[PDB]
Amino acid sequence: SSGKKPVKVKTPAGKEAELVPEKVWALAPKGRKGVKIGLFKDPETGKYFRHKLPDDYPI
DNA sequence: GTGATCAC
DNA sequence: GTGATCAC
Repeated sequence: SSGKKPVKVKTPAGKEAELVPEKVWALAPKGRKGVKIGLFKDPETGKYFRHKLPDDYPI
């Protein structure tokens, strides 16, 4: 899914930013919770990075 | 190790 | 084909 709501992330370049993830999904093995993951673009570098989403962020 | 995703 | 993303 593409996300709508912004997320507080630490960028690879070291900054606090609020970014809307371009894709989001659940990353979990069988029997365990895992995490939710967002695909983000650092607007300072144009570089792509992944980052944990809050547990209640909608997929 | 396991899970999904995709820019590189 | 894989790095890198986390929590268990």
